[PDB]
Amino acid sequence: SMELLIIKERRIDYDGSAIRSHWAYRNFGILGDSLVVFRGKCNVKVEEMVDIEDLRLRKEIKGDDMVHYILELFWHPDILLASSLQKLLIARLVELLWNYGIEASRRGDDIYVNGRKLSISIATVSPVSIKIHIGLNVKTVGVPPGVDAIGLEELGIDPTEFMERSAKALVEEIEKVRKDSLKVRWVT
Amino acid sequence: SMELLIIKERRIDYDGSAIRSHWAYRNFGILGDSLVVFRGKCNVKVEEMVDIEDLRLRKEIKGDDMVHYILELFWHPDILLASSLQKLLIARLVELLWNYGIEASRRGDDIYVNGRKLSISIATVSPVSIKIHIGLNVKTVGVPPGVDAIGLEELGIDPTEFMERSAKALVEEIEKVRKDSLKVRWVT
Amino acid sequence: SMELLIIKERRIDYDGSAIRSHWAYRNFGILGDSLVVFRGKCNVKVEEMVDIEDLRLRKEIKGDDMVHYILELFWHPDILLASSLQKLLIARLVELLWNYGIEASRRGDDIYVNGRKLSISIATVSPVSIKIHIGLNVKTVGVPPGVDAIGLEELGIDPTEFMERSAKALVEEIEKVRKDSLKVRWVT
Amino acid sequence: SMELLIIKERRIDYDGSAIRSHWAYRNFGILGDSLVVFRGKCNVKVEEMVDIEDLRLRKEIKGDDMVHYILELFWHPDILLASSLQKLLIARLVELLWNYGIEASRRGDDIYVNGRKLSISIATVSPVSIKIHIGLNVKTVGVPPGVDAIGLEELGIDPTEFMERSAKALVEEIEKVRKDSLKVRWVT
Amino acid sequence: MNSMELLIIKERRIDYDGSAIRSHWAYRNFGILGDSLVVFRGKCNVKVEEMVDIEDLRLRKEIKGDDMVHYILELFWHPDILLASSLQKLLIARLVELLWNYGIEASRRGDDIYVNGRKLSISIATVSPVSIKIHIGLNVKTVGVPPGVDAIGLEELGIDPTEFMERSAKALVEEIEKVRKDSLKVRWVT
Amino acid sequence: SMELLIIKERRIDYDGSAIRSHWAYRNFGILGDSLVVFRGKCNVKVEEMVDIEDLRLRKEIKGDDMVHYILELFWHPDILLASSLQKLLIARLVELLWNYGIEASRRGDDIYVNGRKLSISIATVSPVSIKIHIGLNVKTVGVPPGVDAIGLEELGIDPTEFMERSAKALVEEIEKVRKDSLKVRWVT
Repeated sequence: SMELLIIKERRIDYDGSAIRSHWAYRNFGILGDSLVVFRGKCNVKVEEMVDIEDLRLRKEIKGDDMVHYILELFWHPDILLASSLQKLLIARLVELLWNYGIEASRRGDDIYVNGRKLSISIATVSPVSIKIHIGLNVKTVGVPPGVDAIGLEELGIDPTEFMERSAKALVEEIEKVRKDSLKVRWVT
Repeated sequence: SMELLIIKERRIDYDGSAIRSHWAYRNFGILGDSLVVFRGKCNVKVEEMVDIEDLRLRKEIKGDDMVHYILELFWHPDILLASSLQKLLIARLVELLWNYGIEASRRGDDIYVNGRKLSISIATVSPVSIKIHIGLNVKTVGVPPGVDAIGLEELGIDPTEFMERSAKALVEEIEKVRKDSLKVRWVT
Repeated sequence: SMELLIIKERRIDYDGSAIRSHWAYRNFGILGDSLVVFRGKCNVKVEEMVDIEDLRLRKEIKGDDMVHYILELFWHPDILLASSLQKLLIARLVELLWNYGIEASRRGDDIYVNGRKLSISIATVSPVSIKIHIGLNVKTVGVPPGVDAIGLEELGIDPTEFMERSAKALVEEIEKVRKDSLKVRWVT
Repeated sequence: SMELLIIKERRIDYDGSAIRSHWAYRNFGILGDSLVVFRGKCNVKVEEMVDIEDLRLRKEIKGDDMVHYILELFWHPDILLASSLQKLLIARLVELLWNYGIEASRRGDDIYVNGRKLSISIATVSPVSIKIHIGLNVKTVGVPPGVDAIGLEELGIDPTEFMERSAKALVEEIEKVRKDSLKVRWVT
Repeated sequence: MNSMELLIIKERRIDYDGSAIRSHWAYRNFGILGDSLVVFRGKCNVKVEEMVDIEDLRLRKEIKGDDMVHYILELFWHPDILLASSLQKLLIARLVELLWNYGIEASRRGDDIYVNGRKLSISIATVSPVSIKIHIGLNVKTVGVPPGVDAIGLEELGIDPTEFMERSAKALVEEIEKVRKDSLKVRWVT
Repeated sequence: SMELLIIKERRIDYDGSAIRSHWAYRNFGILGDSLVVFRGKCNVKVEEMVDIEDLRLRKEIKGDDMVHYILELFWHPDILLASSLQKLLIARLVELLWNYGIEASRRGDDIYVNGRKLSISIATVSPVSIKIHIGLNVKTVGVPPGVDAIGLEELGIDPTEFMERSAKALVEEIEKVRKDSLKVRWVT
């Protein structure tokens, strides 16, 4: 259906390199649609930056302890599809945070808690797939000053436990999207 | 941008045909991507039912008073995009219900409040567009026995005022989905 | 992956209407990609004829005992993809027949043995999916005047056993098509 | 109609670069859908390998005398289409081999004889086209040990003459795929 | 890349009631497979159930004429409405350029051809689940045309229907083939 | 709608890199469909020539003073759409020149005035958009010997005023293309 790989023992960093096509397959032998969830540092390299806006105003994307979500879908490489899914997934996370008594807020693809930004994300396409990245702060250390952040520990949430519950939630989200797309007749 | 039309004074019943392509243009001359919001009865004619499951199970889809959202997007007619978009929109309505002091939750594409179903929705495509319907009960009368439904009236929400506030939230969501798809470069 | 349903307990006739979108989901509740193999009569109503040339030559498509394969794939509805896939499937059946000691040959999408035609097939699309039909003559009773047919019975092949073995071959063919499509990088 | 260029006498080596877009037009001015068939060495450069599986087990793809087929189709750049069309072509070559009295069988995209692999192949897409490469061993020298190989010479087949007959059969295959795709009406 | 099909019906007249806009029309009726352009002459009386322009339906317009040159184009390309619309206006533009070689000061307003403020044509572009379908119609006479908009025909311009049909058909086929050839000789860009 | 940016203040040279995707957005902050018209020199680097026939003929694309039109549309990346649109725009310019009392003619995508070439143009796609460039000669100085060339100056057309009028006509043409595509029903 969809491959879920949660790297639970070691750690892996994110330099924006994992956004490329076939990243999950080339590095994990995971074939087709897949969600790879890991935890590590965050120092996106300029040459791997997808947001053309972050570049024009050379913004810096940093973090030390962040939870990473790498999604690759071999669907029609439509930028509108990538954008829609990304915000649907962020919205699922925002709702999930409420199970922990946390009042999250969504501003497009960004998640906010008590006015502070908890996440980062990007959605785009390759010539053969949809790639999406979601990042949730665990600790606010290493994050570039300007806007202020917040993380999972300060919110009283165990990361490894959140990775299990949230990865499951996102997979369910995507599978429901696929199933619903197959039970409806086209209309004139 | 996107066209928005909220019908506040007249009532319009939904028998399922509003789901057809070019409905907004044929009926009101609204050209291109549009969202039409109105209120009226709901009794979907078997010949107009989109969910094939619902036909298989001979199910009824009726309500005496419901707020309706008919969306047409002239994007690539992909069923997966239609499906994604549909749930992101429902998710936005749920987040909007929190601003009203309501603990609503989402179960795929259905809206729930205290174990009772508040909505109905369907998403599909025509040969030239994406079409989405979202129905929200105002009253509980006329709604088919099976699930326990709840309406906006019992939740103490003025339909007219909600239609305005939710319509603006849904249009804002779609336009952001669009702008975001335009600010990212493709990846290898 | 894909669902396979071989109707073994009873006969089902083909009037061409099984070529329509969501046929398998509507009649058997099978969601998504699917192959439904069954046995019955064949009498295509001019109403349901897909080959435009046949409608021109006012030809008849009938047979009293035929093995039917109805394939539906919810992939991009591309007529070229439907046509390529159809002929690959026909080619697989021709190779399979040699495993039974039969010398079959292919002429595009038609199978021949002893210069006689054994099959009929059609590949088209709906607004939401690819649809393919393959019919193999079990007996040559009820077949039209014009050209010689030959059926499995005459070839000494058991329909039941062949339905089982060919259905698995086709499903495996389609699965490999899908797997290979996911292990290759795009090129410049 | 499609373009065919057979390079019999001059030898062209294959290092994997011929798989890129516009290769045929760019080098020989052959515009549009085309099949170029030549002979030469094979030594695929790891930076030019399309199959990611091989990059994983970092295999080697080489031989000293191989018949090469480079196909480019400016159809919708769909990986599923590239994959299916590929396998239909490999299948047509197998059917051709039977005409030479060869007991050839297919295993996905590979041709075997006596349990030995006679070929290599790959199918992928560029942002503007479909590209397929089929390689047949003429001789087994230079080939890397692991899986046992076999060549056209050992089969007692004249390379040049096979090149002429095989190229023709492949072009005919693609042309029927196209014509069949234009004679069918779409279905509901 | 290679070619396309053309058929000019010179032996008789065929009336356009809008149903020729349907997919596989040329193949169903004339056996012409694939991309094609069919040119004929006859009356124009579009049935409301065959009308494609939704705006014509809303305004309840009559699409009539007693003598018109019809062009029915079908292209089995990606059934994209934007492609259909672009291509349709490129062809009307070519027809405009062509009238100049006949000494006519004609102009273009979208997909409509005008001469001295008077409308000479009608046209529509759309898609079917499997193809692009385009219709172009040029008044031969302005008889039978519903009153309102000032119409002009080929006769009043001193152009021979038959000869124009032949030259314009060739002009449109060449236009399409250059559109195809140009798409094939360009590399994609990052 | 569509963003139009006419650069009147300074000049900008075209080396061919402006044809890249998101050029207008990275350089001017213009998001979405856009037309950027500017004036400058034409010196196209071989590593950025798009017309492969130009590479094969080793042609030079030089000019000292030229009016440049760089169009980017985030529509389906269909090379046939790119091609079609490009020649429709060139046809508009040719029509526009008539209102200047000039006897212009069109040869595919090239504009002619008395057997002399006034323009250069290319149409292609990126993995996410359609990119077109139109170039009109202001002065025939710097253009390589070969085809008798011609410019705006010699036609007595003020570049600045023409840039203003031509730009509005192109934008206008693109909108009608869009609008017309939205008011038509699909056909069976």
